[PDB]
Order: sequence, then structure tokens, then C-alpha cells
Amino acid sequence: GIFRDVSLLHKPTTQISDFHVATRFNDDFSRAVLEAEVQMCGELRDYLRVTVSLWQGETQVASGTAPFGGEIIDERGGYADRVTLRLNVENPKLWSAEIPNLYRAVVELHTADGTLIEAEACDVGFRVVRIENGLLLLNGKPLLIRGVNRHEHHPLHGQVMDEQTMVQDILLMKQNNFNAVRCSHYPNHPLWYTLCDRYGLYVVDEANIETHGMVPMNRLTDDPRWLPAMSERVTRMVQRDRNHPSVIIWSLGNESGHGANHDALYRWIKSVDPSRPVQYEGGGADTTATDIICPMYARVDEDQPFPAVPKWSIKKWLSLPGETRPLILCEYAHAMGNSLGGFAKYWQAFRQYPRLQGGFVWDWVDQSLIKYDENGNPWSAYGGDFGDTPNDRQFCMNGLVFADRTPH
Amino acid sequence: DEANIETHGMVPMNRLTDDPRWLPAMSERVTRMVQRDRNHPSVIIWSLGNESGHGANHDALYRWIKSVDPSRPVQYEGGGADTTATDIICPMYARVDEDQPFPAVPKWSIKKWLSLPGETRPLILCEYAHAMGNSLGGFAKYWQAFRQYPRLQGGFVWDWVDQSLIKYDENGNPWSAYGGDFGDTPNDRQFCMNGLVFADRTPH
Ligand code: NA
Ligand code: NA
Ligand code: NA
Ligand code: NA
Repeated sequence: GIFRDVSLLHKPTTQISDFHVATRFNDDFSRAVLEAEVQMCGELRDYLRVTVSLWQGETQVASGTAPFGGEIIDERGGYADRVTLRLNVENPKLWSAEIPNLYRAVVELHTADGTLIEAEACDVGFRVVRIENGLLLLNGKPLLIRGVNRHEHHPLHGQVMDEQTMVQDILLMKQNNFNAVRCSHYPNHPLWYTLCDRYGLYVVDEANIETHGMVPMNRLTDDPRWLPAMSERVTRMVQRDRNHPSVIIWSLGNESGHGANHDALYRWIKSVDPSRPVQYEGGGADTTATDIICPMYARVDEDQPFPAVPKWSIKKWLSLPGETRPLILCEYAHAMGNSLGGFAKYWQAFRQYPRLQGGFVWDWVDQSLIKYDENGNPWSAYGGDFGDTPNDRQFCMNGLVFADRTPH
Repeated sequence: DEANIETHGMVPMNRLTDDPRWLPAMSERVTRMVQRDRNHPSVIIWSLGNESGHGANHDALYRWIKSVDPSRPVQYEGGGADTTATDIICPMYARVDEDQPFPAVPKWSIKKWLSLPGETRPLILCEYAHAMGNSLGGFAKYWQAFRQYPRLQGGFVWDWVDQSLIKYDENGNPWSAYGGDFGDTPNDRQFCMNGLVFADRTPH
């Protein structure tokens, strides 16, 4: 169905068609350069200007203005319909999940005398995410991901999310010492990223690609006839969500094997957005399409030698010959019912080993639905209770909280 | 094959091996070992000595051996077992699962040690499972880890034979003596007897 919002947008004829923000730092994060790249569409005029202003609450921190016309990039010239503005920020307040310091960037398209055509705005967090020496660093410090997987689920409305349930989830996550959320396994509603900017949660943004049911699992993702369909799902996610400071890691999807389409889309993201690592689990969690070893349900001390995709123990996995990447479990500690036995063994290992940087618990909320029996009394239904066949019964309910957000 | 260099008693342990006035004396002990023993097929690893800290003389003698004999790896434990003077991480008595965070020379657990950032070398314990008397408890934990991890390639038990000496009491009956029994002072008593076999080569 139509499960998210429908809206109408009226734009002027000459308009801002796209804008990118990127933050670049010195060695001790005392000087930042906000590089803003604004694109227009419509008819170019020489009186058109772009002002990018940066605001910390009510005070204005930086500002720049420029006419259109980019730098020369090749033999044919540059982009006549693009600008790049570089704003110097001295001692910026850095964004993290601990302290979610945000700035407000306002992009004004206006004429040279000064009448405004259109303004756009986004929240800006100064943060750098990079992998050096095998460690995922945020602002020069190694992260420990206290993460949880979260589906968009409401027991009455299905997959329709409103703001009040999102705020209820984020408060319960931070009150239970979570600092990260994995968007499993699709891009969320756009308000979710804004709220994770505001309250402070790291977000793994994940493309809407899963072909778990295929035999073999990479039957579509190793086929170049499906590369246009897969690329749209990746490129339009990155184009929608690249300005959010809470998004720190891109994910190529879930459980799609490992085909050549993943390697191509991995390298596409590293080209357009070098500021975020890319992870991908399929094909054994340590393929060339991932910056981070991200196994699903690998154990702490026990190996699981499956043919061609073994799940090593996470302590062994780090020490395999030639292996240098950090390890962050994209799913671990499957919370199905009365579960999370041995959860302390993961967190003993996370604190002991530097390259084990945590993981994402599967998962946040039970996907149970509400039915009514005969007296109008509601009851929680799982797979099979709607006549669906075949179904997977109670494997839909893996949450740390019930569907009405009361805790397990 | 191990060079005859140990300056365990120095404070700090690299007082002589970081001094270039001792580099001629240290080099003779390394270069004449390699010149004597380089043709033996059983010698597979050169060792720069034992327990001498980590000085610049070790780095120079490491690179000397790699120049004259590229066919054998060079290992050296001193200075925290993972210095630039060793091809192999070779800790002494590092445990399987427990870290020992000593200042400036920590003994990590051997599973953790392999996975430290930027670390790629194999790990072979140059001394482990100290067999002093009634000992080798937890020896199976090492061999579970050796078989599970590829870059843990085993180790050398300390040690083979007790260093006990024979004295005679009053009837000519021999008895096994350890440190202190000859009037030597100060001495380290029974730490000389760490063997898997007795001094007459009967097994523990
Ligand atoms: Na860690
Ligand atoms: Na499930
Ligand atoms: Na091994
Ligand atoms: Na001894």
C-alpha cells in the first residue's frame, strides 16, 4: 500500500536541485572546513548567487557567497550550474552520539541585488568517520558500537511509522545504553534520521536489497541484467541521506550472497561519498565489498565451519592471515523470546579486543500484529495467524521490547 | 639456534644492549654463531638471545642476519616480543585468554596479541607452560588454541630437564641438589628444576 507520506512540493523555475555538505578537519579537530556543493536547475543567469550560512542556534558562525560556475575538472571545462562554497569554522562543536552538537546550514538561492528565490536547509554535524589501522574511528576515537537492529513496525498500523513511536523508540534505546541503530534492512522514514541527529544515535543506512530466497543466494546479484535494478536502490539511498550526520556507515543490503554487482556498488559509494565506510555481510562477511568484517551471529569462541561461508569465532576471525579490518557484528544475540543467554561473553570480548568494536542486537521490537478474538479483545498474532501459508510462525518476534514497546 | 646474549640482571634490561660500546661484543656473539651453524638443515630460526631488553644493537644484529642468511627467520623476545627485531611474535609465558598489562612490556593473551592493530606476524611462544615440579596445569588450553588459530603455531615448553646437581650426604648416598645446597648465596633455590624429565632423564 501507500505506507508513507504523500505530499506536493512547489518549487520555482530556477531552483536548487541538489546540495551536498562535507566537513573536513585538521589533526586535532580545532579547525573545520564545511564544503558545500550546491546544484541548480533551470536557466542560468549571471545575477544568480548562492549564499550558504551556518548557524549555531541563533548566532551565525560562518557564511559564504558565490556566483555559479565550478572549477575546471576536465578538458571541456567545469559545471556552470554548480557552486562549491568552503566555510571555515574555528573550534567546531563536534557531533557524536554522546553529545549531538548540531549546526544549521541554510542555502539561499538569490539574485545579485538580493531578492530570495529559494532557501533550503539541513542540520549539520561536524564529524569524521574513518577506518585507520584496522579501527573504526569517530573524531579520532575508536567506537564501541552498542547497537540494535530495528524494523519499522507498529502492531496496529503495520509498517506505517509516526513521530511519536519513533521518539518512543529512541528514548528507550538511549535509556538502555544503546548508541547505534541499524536500519534493517531498508532506508527508513526520513524523520528517523533527523531524530537520530538530534538525540544522538549512530545510524547504519542500508539499501533495500535482499534476495535471501534465491538458490543460490547471489543468483540475481551476480547477474548484470539486475545491476540496473540494484544500482537504483543503492544510488538513490545515498543521494537521499548523505547529508545526515547520524548516518556513519553505508550498507549494501542484507543476505544477497556475493556477486559482482555488490563490488560495483561498493566502489560507486566509495567514489561519491568517501566520508563513510561501506559494509556488506553477504558472501561470508569478509568479501571485497565491505570495509568492515560484519558477520551474522558469529560466536565468541566457537567456530561454525559451514562450506564456502564459514562463521568463524569473532576472536579467530580477526587473526586470520592477511586480515586487517575491524569487526562489527551486523546481527548478533538473537533475542527470540526468552533469550540473550551468553550476552556477557560478547561484551567481555568487545571490551578486551580493540578490533572487536561491538555489534547490533537482533532486534529491537517484536513484529507481532493485533487480532481480535470474538469479544473484541486484542491479542498478539504471529506468522500463521492470518491464514498465510507457508509462513515462519514465531520467528517474527525477536525483539527486546514487545510490539507496544514494553520491555522484555 | 640462539646467540649467547642475556643481560637479564641489568637495570634496565637493555642497559648494555642499547649502548654502542657493547655492539662489538654483542656482534661477535651473533656473527660467529651464524658462521658456525648456517649449513645445518635442522636450524630453521635464528634467535638474537634472551631477555636483554630491546636496544638498537638488537635491530642492527637483526638486519645483519637477514642480510647474510635470508633463508631463516630471526626471532627475539626482549622488549615486549613484538619489536622490529623479530620476524615472529615470541612471548614468554603469555596466557591463552588472560591479559597481563605490565607497563611498557604487556603480555597480552595470545589470542588478543594476533589481532592487535597492524599486527601480521605469526606467534610462536618461545617459552610457555613452566614445568616447575608438579605443573603443566592448563596445558590443554594452549593446544586447543594452537589447533584453532592458524597464526598460533605452537611454542617451546620450559623446559626439558631439571638442572639439579648430585651431592653426597655422609654414607656416599647421592641426592639431588638445587640452588643453595653448595653454599652459594644469594641463589634462587629450586627455580633451577623446571624439567619435564628428571636430571637422570626419567620422566615427570
Ligand atoms: Na573493542
Ligand atoms: Na526474524
Ligand atoms: Na595453528
Ligand atoms: Na629456571
